[PDB]
Amino acid sequence: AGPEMVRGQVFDVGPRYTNLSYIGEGGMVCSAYDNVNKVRVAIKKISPFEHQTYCQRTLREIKILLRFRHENIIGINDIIRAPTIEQMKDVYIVQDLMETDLYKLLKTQHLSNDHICYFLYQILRGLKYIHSANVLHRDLKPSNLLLNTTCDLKICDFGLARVADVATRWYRAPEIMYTKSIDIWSVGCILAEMLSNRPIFPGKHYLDQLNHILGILGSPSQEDLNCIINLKARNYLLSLPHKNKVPWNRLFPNADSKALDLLDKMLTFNPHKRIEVEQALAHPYLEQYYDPSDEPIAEAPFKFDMELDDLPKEKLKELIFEETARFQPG
Ligand SMILES: CN(C)c1sc(C#N)c2c1-c1nc(Nc3cccc(O)c3)ncc1CC2
Repeated sequence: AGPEMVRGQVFDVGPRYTNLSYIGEGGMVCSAYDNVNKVRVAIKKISPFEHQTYCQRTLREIKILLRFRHENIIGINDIIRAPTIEQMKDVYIVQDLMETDLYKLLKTQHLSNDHICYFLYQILRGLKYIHSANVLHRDLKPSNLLLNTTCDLKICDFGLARVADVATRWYRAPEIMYTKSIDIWSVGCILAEMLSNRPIFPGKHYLDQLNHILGILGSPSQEDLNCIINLKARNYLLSLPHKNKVPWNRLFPNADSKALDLLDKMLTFNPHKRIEVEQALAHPYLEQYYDPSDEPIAEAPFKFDMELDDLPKEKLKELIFEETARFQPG
């Protein structure tokens, strides 16, 4: 029958994966029937060989998700690519099929405080495991939080993930305009969005993003501004007129006072004064779900065998070909 196709684009995943149907982009992402495990799966087509940045982003995700094994993190079941390096133009990552994402859910559904509390717990449960491995997600947002029929949550897209030592603007920490705290900020933005079904900081650009943050948190203090900050960004925020702090209960008068207290501690301008993943799970708002016994952590910190940023384009393609060879027949 030949290689399969979806919306005028090759999707050569057959004969194992058949009956394809489009979902979205991230390249193209489809659902497919697996003839071996007799279930429908998710398949992400990646075409990254034009740019060295897309190759290292693809390699980092594969290496991280193959090492990671946690209920609140999407794994990798299979990887399809050409039998020879010359013909390898694409990489197909096969993962578990989820019903929806948090972006599509919040666009059509109102969440009860109980559902908000359970989603937040699972995000922080999964983040606890990520952070214990000394890994930063760097792009936590509603579209990266997959959900199943029974409301179970999984974190996906580890392309922008780096080892602890570019992102979606709305959920991007002020310090970026680096460390584990940037992911807490992003979870803060996700919590605020779950409470009102709209983004708390919808900036059109980097400047508008900062103005939206200051519009709620108020003008930053001397200690907030004092850091290894961008000279242009510092002078801009100093030139801006005074902005008053909007109390959290004024933005979400409906919301649980415990949910707001946690949101305040997560949406802290200063990343050093910001709440960490453990103290966040231990917060009185999440006591119904907090269980240190059933919250696994990584065995050892994650580390790359080599500096991927220094490797030339050709060696990077060979590494992708080598890392994916384990899923080849042989
Ligand atoms: C949102 N989306 C298309 C993306 S980007 C993406 C990445 N990285 C994934 C998925 C995905 N999605 C789904 N399911 C899903 C998501 C949205 C709508 C829908 O009907 C199903 N299951 C597994 C996955 C696998 C991982």
